[PDB]
Amino acid sequence: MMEAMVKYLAEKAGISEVEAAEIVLKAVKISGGDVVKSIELVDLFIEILNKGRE
Amino acid sequence: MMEAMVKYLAEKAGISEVEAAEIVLKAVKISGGDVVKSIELVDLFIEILNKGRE
Amino acid sequence: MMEAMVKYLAEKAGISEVEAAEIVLKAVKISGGDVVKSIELVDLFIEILNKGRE
Amino acid sequence: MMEAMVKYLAEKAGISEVEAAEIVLKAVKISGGDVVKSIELVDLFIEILNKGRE
Amino acid sequence: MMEAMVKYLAEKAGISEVEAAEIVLKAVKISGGDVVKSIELVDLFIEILNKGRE
Amino acid sequence: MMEAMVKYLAEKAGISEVEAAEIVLKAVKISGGDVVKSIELVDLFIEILNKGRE
Amino acid sequence: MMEAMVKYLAEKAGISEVEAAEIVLKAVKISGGDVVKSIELVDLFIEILNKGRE
Amino acid sequence: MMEAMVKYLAEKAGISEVEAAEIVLKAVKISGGDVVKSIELVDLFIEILNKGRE
Amino acid sequence: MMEAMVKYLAEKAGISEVEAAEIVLKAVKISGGDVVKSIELVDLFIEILNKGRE
Amino acid sequence: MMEAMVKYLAEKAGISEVEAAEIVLKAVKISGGDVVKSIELVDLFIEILNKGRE
Amino acid sequence: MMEAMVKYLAEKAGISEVEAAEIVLKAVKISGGDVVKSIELVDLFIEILNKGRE
Amino acid sequence: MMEAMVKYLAEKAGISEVEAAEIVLKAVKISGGDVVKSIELVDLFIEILNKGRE
Amino acid sequence: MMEAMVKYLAEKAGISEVEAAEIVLKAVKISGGDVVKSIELVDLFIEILNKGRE
Amino acid sequence: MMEAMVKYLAEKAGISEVEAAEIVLKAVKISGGDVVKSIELVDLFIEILNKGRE
Amino acid sequence: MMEAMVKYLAEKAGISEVEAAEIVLKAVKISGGDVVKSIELVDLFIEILNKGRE
Amino acid sequence: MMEAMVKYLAEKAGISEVEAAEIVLKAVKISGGDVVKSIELVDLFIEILNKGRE
Amino acid sequence: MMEAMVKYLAEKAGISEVEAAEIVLKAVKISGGDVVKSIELVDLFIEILNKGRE
Amino acid sequence: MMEAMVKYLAEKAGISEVEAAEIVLKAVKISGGDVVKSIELVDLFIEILNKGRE
Amino acid sequence: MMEAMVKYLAEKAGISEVEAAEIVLKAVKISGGDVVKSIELVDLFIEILNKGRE
Amino acid sequence: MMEAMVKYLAEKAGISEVEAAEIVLKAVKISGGDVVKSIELVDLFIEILNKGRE
Amino acid sequence: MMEAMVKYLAEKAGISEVEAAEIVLKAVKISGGDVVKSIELVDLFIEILNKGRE
Amino acid sequence: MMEAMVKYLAEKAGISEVEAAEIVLKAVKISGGDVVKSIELVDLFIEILNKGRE
Amino acid sequence: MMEAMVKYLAEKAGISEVEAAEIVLKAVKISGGDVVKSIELVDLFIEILNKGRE
Amino acid sequence: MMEAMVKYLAEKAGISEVEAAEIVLKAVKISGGDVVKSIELVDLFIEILNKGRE
Amino acid sequence: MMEAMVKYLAEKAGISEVEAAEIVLKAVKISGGDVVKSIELVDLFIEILNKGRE
Amino acid sequence: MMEAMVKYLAEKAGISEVEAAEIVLKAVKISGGDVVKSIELVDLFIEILNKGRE
Amino acid sequence: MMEAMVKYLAEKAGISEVEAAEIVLKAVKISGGDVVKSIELVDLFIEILNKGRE
Amino acid sequence: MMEAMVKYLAEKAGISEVEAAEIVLKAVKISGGDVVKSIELVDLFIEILNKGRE
Amino acid sequence: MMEAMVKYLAEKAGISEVEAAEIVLKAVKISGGDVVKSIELVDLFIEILNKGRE
Amino acid sequence: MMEAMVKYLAEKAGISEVEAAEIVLKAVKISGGDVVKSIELVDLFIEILNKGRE
Amino acid sequence: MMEAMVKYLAEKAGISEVEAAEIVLKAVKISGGDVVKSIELVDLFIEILNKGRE
Amino acid sequence: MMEAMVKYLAEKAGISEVEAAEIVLKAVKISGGDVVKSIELVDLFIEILNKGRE
Amino acid sequence: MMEAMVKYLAEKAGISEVEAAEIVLKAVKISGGDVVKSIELVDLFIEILNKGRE
Amino acid sequence: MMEAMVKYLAEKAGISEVEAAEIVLKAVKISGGDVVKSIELVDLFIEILNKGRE
Amino acid sequence: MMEAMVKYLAEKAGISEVEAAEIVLKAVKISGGDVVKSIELVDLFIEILNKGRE
Amino acid sequence: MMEAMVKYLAEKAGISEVEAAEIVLKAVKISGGDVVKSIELVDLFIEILNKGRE
Amino acid sequence: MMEAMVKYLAEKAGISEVEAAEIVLKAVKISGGDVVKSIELVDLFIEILNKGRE
Repeated sequence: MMEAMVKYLAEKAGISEVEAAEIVLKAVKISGGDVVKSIELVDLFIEILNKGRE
Repeated sequence: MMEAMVKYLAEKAGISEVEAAEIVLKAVKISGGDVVKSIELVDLFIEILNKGRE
Repeated sequence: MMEAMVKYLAEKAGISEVEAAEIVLKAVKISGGDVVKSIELVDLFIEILNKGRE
Repeated sequence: MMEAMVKYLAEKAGISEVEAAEIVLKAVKISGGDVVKSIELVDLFIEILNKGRE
Repeated sequence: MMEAMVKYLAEKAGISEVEAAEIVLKAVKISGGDVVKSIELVDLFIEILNKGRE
Repeated sequence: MMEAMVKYLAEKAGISEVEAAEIVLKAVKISGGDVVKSIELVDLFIEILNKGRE
Repeated sequence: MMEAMVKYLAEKAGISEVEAAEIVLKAVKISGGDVVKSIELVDLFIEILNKGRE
Repeated sequence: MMEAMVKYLAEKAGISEVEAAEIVLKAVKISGGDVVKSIELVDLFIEILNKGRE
Repeated sequence: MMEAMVKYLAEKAGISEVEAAEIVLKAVKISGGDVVKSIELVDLFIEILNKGRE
Repeated sequence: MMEAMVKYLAEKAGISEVEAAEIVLKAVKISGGDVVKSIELVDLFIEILNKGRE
Repeated sequence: MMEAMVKYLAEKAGISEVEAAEIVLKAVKISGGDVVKSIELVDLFIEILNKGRE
Repeated sequence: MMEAMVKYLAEKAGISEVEAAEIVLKAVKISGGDVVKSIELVDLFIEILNKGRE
Repeated sequence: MMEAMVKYLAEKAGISEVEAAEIVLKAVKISGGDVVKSIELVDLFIEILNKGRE
Repeated sequence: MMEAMVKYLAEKAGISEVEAAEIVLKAVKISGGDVVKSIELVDLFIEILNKGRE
Repeated sequence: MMEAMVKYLAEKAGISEVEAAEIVLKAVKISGGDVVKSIELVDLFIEILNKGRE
Repeated sequence: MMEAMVKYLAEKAGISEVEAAEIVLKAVKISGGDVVKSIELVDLFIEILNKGRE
Repeated sequence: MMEAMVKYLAEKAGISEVEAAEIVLKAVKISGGDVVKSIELVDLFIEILNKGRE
Repeated sequence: MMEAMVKYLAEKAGISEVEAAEIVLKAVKISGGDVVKSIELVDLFIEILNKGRE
Repeated sequence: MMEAMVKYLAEKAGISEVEAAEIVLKAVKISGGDVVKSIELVDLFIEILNKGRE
Repeated sequence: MMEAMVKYLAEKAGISEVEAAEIVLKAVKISGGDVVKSIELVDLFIEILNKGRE
Repeated sequence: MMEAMVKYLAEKAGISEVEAAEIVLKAVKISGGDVVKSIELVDLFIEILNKGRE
Repeated sequence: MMEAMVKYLAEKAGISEVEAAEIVLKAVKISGGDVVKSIELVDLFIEILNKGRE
Repeated sequence: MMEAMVKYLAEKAGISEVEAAEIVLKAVKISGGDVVKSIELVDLFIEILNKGRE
Repeated sequence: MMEAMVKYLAEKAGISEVEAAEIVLKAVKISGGDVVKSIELVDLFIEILNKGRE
Repeated sequence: MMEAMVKYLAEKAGISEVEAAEIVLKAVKISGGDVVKSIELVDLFIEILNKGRE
Repeated sequence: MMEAMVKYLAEKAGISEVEAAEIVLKAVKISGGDVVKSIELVDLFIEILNKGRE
Repeated sequence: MMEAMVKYLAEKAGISEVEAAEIVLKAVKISGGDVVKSIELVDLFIEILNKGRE
Repeated sequence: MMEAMVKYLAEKAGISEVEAAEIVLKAVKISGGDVVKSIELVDLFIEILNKGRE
Repeated sequence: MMEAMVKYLAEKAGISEVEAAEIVLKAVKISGGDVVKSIELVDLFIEILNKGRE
Repeated sequence: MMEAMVKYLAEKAGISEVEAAEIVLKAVKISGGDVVKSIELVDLFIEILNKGRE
Repeated sequence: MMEAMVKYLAEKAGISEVEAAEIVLKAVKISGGDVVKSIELVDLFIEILNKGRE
Repeated sequence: MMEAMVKYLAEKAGISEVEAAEIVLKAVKISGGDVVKSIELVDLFIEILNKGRE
Repeated sequence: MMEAMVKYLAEKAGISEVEAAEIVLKAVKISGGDVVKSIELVDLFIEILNKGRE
Repeated sequence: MMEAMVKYLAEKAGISEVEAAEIVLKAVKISGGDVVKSIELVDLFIEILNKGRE
Repeated sequence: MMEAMVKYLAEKAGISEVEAAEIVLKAVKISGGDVVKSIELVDLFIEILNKGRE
Repeated sequence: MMEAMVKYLAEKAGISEVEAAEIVLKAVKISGGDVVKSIELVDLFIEILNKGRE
Repeated sequence: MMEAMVKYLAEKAGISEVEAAEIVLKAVKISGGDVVKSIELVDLFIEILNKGRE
C-alpha cells in the first residue's frame, strides 16, 4: 500500500522520499488505517502541497 | 464548528477567508462529518501548508 | 456548516448571498441533512451554475 | 443552519432580524430539532406570512 | 380531527373555510399525520396569521 | 370522532360550538391523541365546567 | 366513524341526537377505541334499547 | 363469575332471571371473556336499560 | 361460566337440566375451554335443536 | 373437504342437501376453518340432530 | 369450500349457478382467501342481494 | 372515510342515507376496520346492489 | 383524517361533490390509507385535472 | 382432496360411497388434516379392509 | 377452488371444460398456489382470451 | 408533588383546599400518575376554571 | 406399550398374534412412533376390522 | 384441486377415472402435498405415460 | 419500465411524449419507486385525464 | 425489464406495439414487479393468445 | 448417484440408457436435487412405465 | 428509468442530449441510485439551470 | 421532593412561597420529572433571579 | 443554534451580549445539549428574568 | 417395541428367536434408536433375508 | 460413491450388478442420503446376505 | 440493461434482433433476474453459438 | 451428477464426449454448483446448440 | 442503468456504439451490478481511454 | 455552538479572539465533540487561565 | 469423488480394485463423509501401505 | 464431478489418466471440496501446464 | 499487493512506473480496497489500455 | 495513577503539590475517571498553564 | 492418551516404538485432536498394516 | 506478502520475475485474497510447473 | 501428548531428551496449547533443525 503512495507523492509533489514517507504516515494515522481514505487524503495533500506554495 | 476552523486556518496559515473555507470543506468531506477528525485534519493542513512552502 | 457554504457558493458562482442562501437550503433539504452530501451537492451546483450560463 | 434561515426568512418575508429569529425558533421547536422539517416549515411560513397579509 | 381544526382556524384567524382547509391540509401534511403536532402547528399558524398582518 | 365530543360538550356545558371546539382540542393534545383519554377528559371538564361556575 | 353510528343509532332506537351521541361515546370508551367492537356494541344497544322498553 | 352478575343485573334492572342470563351472556361474549370488562359492560346496561324505558 | 349456559339452554330449548348439562359439557370440551366459543356454540345448538325437530 | 361432510351429514341425519350445506357452513365458520374441528362438530351435530327430535 | 358456497348462495338468493360462482369468486378474492371471512361475506351478500331487490 | 362512503354509496346505489349507513357499517365491521378493504367492499356492493335488482 | 379533501378538491377543481368524493376515494384506496400520501395525490390530481382540460 | 380418496377407496374396497366417506373422514380426522398421512392411512385401510375379510 | 374457476372460465370464455382445466392449471402453477393470484390471473385470461380473438 | 399542586390551584383559582385536593386527585388519576401530565392538566384546569365562570 | 396393543387387538378382533403384531407395527409406523396416536389408530382398526367383515 | 388433475390426466392420457385418481394420489403423496409440484409431476406423467407406450 | 408507461400513457390519453414523461415522473415519485404502484397510478391518471376533460 | 418483452410479445403474437405494451403492463402488475414471473407470464400469453384464436 | 439410477431404470423398464438418462434427469430436476425423492420418484416411473404400456 | 429523465431534462432546460445525459448521470451518482431522489434532484437542476442563466 | 425546593427557593430568592411554587412547578415540568435535574434548575434560577434584578 | 438564542435572549431580556451568552451556555449545559429543551429553557428564563426584576 | 419385532421377524423369516434378537439389535443400533426407522429397516431385512437365500 | 458400493457389495456377496444396485438404492433411501449410514448399512447387508443363506 | 445485451448479442453472434431478444430473455429467466449472471450467461452463449455452428 | 449430463448432452447435440464435457463444466461453474440449474442450463444449450447451427 | 452510459461513453471517448456497449457491460459485471460504481468506473475508463492513446 | 464559547472564553479570560479559538478547538477535540463536556471544559480553562497567572 | 480415489489408490499402492474400494470406503466412513479428509486419509494409507510392507 | 475433470484435464493437457487423477485430487483438496473452485483451479492448471513446458 | 500490480501493469501495458502507480491507485480506490477486485480491474485496464490505442 | 500525574504536573508547571493535586482532581473528575483522557487533559493544562502566564 | 496408543500399536503391529510414535502422531493430526477418532484410526491402521504386508 | 512469493516462485521454478508475478496474481485471485491459501497454491504451482515439463 | 513428541523429536533430530523437552515446550506455548498445531510446528522444527546445521 504505502510504498506506492510514497513514490506517487514524491513524484507528484517533487518532495524527497523521506518527506513523502512522513506525510504518508501522517495520512495513514489520520485515516485509521483505511486504504481508500489514505489515497483520498494523499490526493488532497497533492492538491494542497502544490497550490499552497504557488 | 467550521467558522472557527476557517478563521483559525486563515490566521495560522495566512490564507484568505475563501481559500480557508475551501480547505475546511475538503477536510469536512474527507472526515465524514466528524468534528474531531476535521480538527485533526485542519491541524495537519496547518503543518503541511507551512512546511511545504518553506 | 451552512454559513461556510453560503459564502463558499456566493464567491465561486458570483451570486448574491441571499441567492446562495436559498440554493444552499435546497441542497440541505434534498441531502436529508447530511453534511457530506450537502457539500458534494453544493460543489455540483458550482459546475452546473457556471457551465449552464456559458 | 438557523442563521441562514433567519436571514433567509427576513428577506423573503420582509420582517426584522429579531422577529425572524423568534419565528425560526418556533419552527425548530415544533420540528423536534430536525433540520429538514425546519426548512420545510420555514418555507410554509413564507407562504402564510405573505398571503396572510395580502 | 380536521373539520374541528378547519372551523377553529377560520374563527380564530378570520379566513374563509376553504382557505382554512388548505392551511390545515398543509399542517397535516408537514406533521406526518400526527394529530397533536397538527394542533400545535395550527395554533402557531393562528399566532403567525394574526401578528404578521398587524 | 372529535365532532361528537364538540356537540356533546356544547350541550352538556352550555358553551358555544367554537368554545367547545377549543376545549376539545386542548383535551386531544394533552391526551396524546388517544380517543379514550380524550373522552375521559371531556367528561371531567363537564364536571369542572359546571360545579366551577356554581 | 362515530357520526355514522350516532345517526345509525338515533334512527334505529328513536332516541334524540344528543342522547345517541352520549351512548355512542360510552360504547367507544368501553371498546378501547376499537372500531369493530364499537359497532358490535352499538348494535347490542339497539337490541337492549328496544326490548328493554317493550 | 357470571352467576353474581346475573342476579345483580336482575335485581338492579328488574328483569327476569332468564333475560338477565341472556344479557349477561351477550356481555361476556362481546367482552372477549374478560371479567372486568364484563362487569363494566353490565353496569352500562343497567344505565341504558333504565333510561331506555324512562 | 357453564351454570348460566345450562339454564339458558334448558329454557331456550325446553330440554331437561341434565340433558342441557350434557350438551353444554360437549360444547365446552369441543371448544377447547374457551368461554366465548362455548357461548357461540351453545347459541348454534339452540338453532339446530329447534329447527332440527320442526 | 366440505362436500364430503355435506353428503355425510345429509345421509346420517336425513336432512336435505341445502340444509346440510347450511349446517356444514355454520360448523366451518365457527371452527375457524380447521378441518378436524369441523368434522368433530359435524359428528356432534349428528348426535344432537337425532336425539333432539326423539 | 367454494362449491358448497356456490350452491348455497344460488339456493338462498335464487340466482343462477354461474352468477353465484362469480359472486363467490369476488368474495374469495376480497377475503384474501380466508374461509371464515368468505362465508361471512357470502352471508352478507345474501342479505344485500335480497333486501336490495325488495 | 365513512361519511364519504355513505354519501358515495347512497348516490351511486340510490338508497337512503340510513340504508347506506347500515351497509357501510356492515362493510367496516367485516373488513376489520381497514380503510382500503372497506372501500373495495363498498365498491363491490355497488355492483351487487345494481345487478342484483336487474 | 379525510373528508376535508373532498370539499378542497371540489372547490379547487370545480367538480361536483359526488365526483370529488369518488376521486378522493380512489386516492385514499391507492395510497394505502396513508393520510399524507392521500393529500399529496389529491394535490397532484388538482394539477392534472386542470391542465388536462386546458 | 377427499373426493378423490372417497371414490378411490370405494372402488378399491367395494364399499358404498357413504361408507367410504365415513372411513375417509375418520382417516382425515385422525391424521390431523395432513394430506399425505391421510392418503397413506387410506392405503393402509385398503389393505386391512381386504385381508381382514378374507 | 379450481372447479369453480374451471366452469367460470368455460362459461365466460366459451371454451371446452378440458381446455379451461388446462388454462386454470397453468394459472395455478404460475401463481405459486395462491388462491387470490389464481383468480386475478384467470380474470386476466378472460380479457386476453376474448379481445385476442376479436 | 401533589401538595404543591393543591395550594397552587387553590391560590390561582380561588377554590378551597378540599376542592383543590379533589380536582388534583382527578388530574393525577387521569394522568396515570405522571408528574408532568398532572401539572399540564392542572394548568389547563386553571384556564377552564377561570374563563368557565367568566 | 406395543405388547399390550398386540394382545388388546388380537382379543378384540379375533386375529392371531402374528397378524396382530403386523397390524400394530403398521399403526406405530404411520403414527410416527407416538404412543397416543398408535392407540387411537389401533382402536380405529378394531372398528374397521369388525364392521368390514360383517 | 385434485379433481381437476384427475380429469385432466384422464383426458390427456386416455386412462380411466379410477386409474387417474390412483396416479394423482401417488403424485400428491410424493409431492408432499404441494399444489405446484403435484401439477408439474402430473404433467411429467403425461409425457412418460404417452411416449412410454409408443 | 418508464418508457413503456410513457408511450402507453401518451396513446391512451393523446398527450405528447414530453407531457406523458412529466406525468409518469410524477407518478414514479409519489409511488416511492414501486413498479406496481406506478402502473396502478398511471392507469388512474388515464381515467381522470379523460373524464376530466369530458 | 419491459421493453424487450414488448417487442418480443408483439412479434411472437403479431399484435401492435401499444397492445403489446398494455398486455405486458398487465403481466408486470400481477407479477408484483418480479422480472422472472413476468417472462413466464408473458410466455404463457403467447400460448393463450395463439391457440385462443385458432 | 444418478448412474446407478440410470442402469437401474434401464434394466427394470427395458428402455435404452439414453432414454433412461433423460427420465432420470427429469426426476432429479423435479425432486430439487434430493437423493431420496429422486429414488422414490424413479421407482414410481418404473410402475407407471410398465402398467402404462400393459 | 434514466432515459425519461434525459429527455425530460433536455426539453425543460433546452440542453443537448449528451449534456442532459451527463447531468442526469451526476444526479444518479449523488443520489446513491435512488429513483425518487434522482427525480427530485433533476427537478432542482431545472430551476438552477434556468434562473442561473437569467 | 418539591416542598423542600419551594421553601428553599423562597428563602434563598426572597420571593413569596406561592411564586416559588409556580417556579418550582415550571422546573419540574421542564425537567421531565427528574429529581436531580429539578434541583439543578432551581439552583440555576436562584443565580438568574439574583443577578437578574441586580 | 446558540447564536440565534443569544441574540433572541439579549433583545427580549435587554441584557448584554456576553451576559446572554453566559445564560445560554447554562441552558445548553443543563439541557444535555438538546436543541428543543434549550429553547424551552431559554423561553422560561425570559419569563423569570422579567418578573424577577418587576 | 423390540419384542414385537423379534417375533415379527422370526415368523416372517423363519429364523430362530435368538438370531432374530441379534438382527433386531443391529437394526435398532444403526437406526439411532428411532422406532419408525427400526421397523422400516426390519422390513427391509425380511426382503433381503428371503430373496437372499432364494 | 454409490458405484463403489455397488461393485463392493456385488463382489463381497456374489450378487449381480443389477441386484447390487437395487439393494444399494434401498440402503441409500432408508439412510436419508447420508454417505456414512449407507456404508454402515451396506456392510450390515453383507453379513445378513451371507449368514442368511448359510 | 437487456437492450444493451440484445444488441450486444446480435452483433457478436450475427443473429436477428428478435432472435437475440428471445435468447436474452432465456438468460434472464434462468439467472433469476441477476444482472451479473445474465451478462456472464450471455457471454457463454456467444461462445457456444459460434463454435457450435463451426 | 455430471456424467449423466455429459452423455445426455453428447447424444442430444451430436458433439463429442470431450466437447460435451467442456460445455457441461461451463454450465456447472456458472450455475454455482447447483444440480437443478445445471440441468436447466444444459437443456437450454441443447436448444441454442441446435437452432444455432440451423 | 446502461443505455445512458453507452451513449455517454461513446460520445466522450469517440468509440462505436457496439464497442461502448461491450465496455459498459464489463463495467456493470465487475461492479457487481451497482449503479453508482458502474458510473464511477465508466468515468475512469473515459480517463484511461483518452490518455491511454495520447 | 463553538462561536459562543470563543467570545465567552475571550471575554472572561481576556485573551485574543484567535487565542480563544485555539483553546476552544483543543476543548472540543478532547471532549470527543460533546457539547456539554466542551462547556464544562471551557469553564475549567477560565479557572486555570485566571488563577494560573495570579 | 470416490471413483478417482479407488483408481488413485490402486495404482499408487498396487492393490486390486476391490481391495482399493474396501479401503476407500473405510476412509470415507471414518472421515464423516468429508471429501478433503478422505483424500488426506487415502494419502496417508499410501504412505503406510508402502513403507509398512518393507 | 471429478471424473469429468480427470478426462477433461487429461485431454486438454495430454497427461495420463493417473497423472490427471493426482492433479485433480490436489485441486479438490485445496478448494475445500467446492465444485466451482475446483473447476477454476483445473482450468488454471491447463494454462500453467501448457506454457510451463513451452 | 500493489507493488506486484504496478510492475505487472507497467510490463503488460508498456506504461511508465509512475503512470502504472497512478492507475493502480485508482483501481484500489474504486475497488474499496479489495485485493481480488483490484486485480480484476487491473486486468480490465490492460485490456482497455491495449485495444483503445489500437 | 494520579500520584504520578500530580508530581509530573507540579514539576512541569512549577506549581505547588496541593495546587497540582486540585488540578489533577479536576481533570480526573471531568475525564470520567478514564486514565488516558486524564493524562491528555493534564498535558493540555501544562500548555495552558504556561502560555497563559507568558 | 497417545502413550497407550503407541504401545498398543507397537505390540499389535510389531513395529518399533519410534515408528509407532510417528504413525500415532499422524493419526492425531488428521483426527483434529479428537481422542475417539484417533483410536478408531489407529485401529484402522492395525488392519491395513497387517493385511498390507500379508 | 506477494513480493516474497514472486521471488520465491521465480527461484524455485526458474521463471522470470514478470511471469512469476502473473502466476502469483492468479493464485491470489483464485485464493480469495487469503494469505495461507495463496502460499499453498504457489507451492502446488512449484510442484506442477516442475514435474509437468519433465 | 507431549511425551510422544519429545521422544519423536529427539530421535528425528538427534538432540537430547532435555533439549527436546525445551523445544517442545516452546512449540506448545506458541501454538496456544493446540495439539495439532504443536505437531505441525514440531515437524517444522525437524526440517529446520536438520537442514540448518548442514
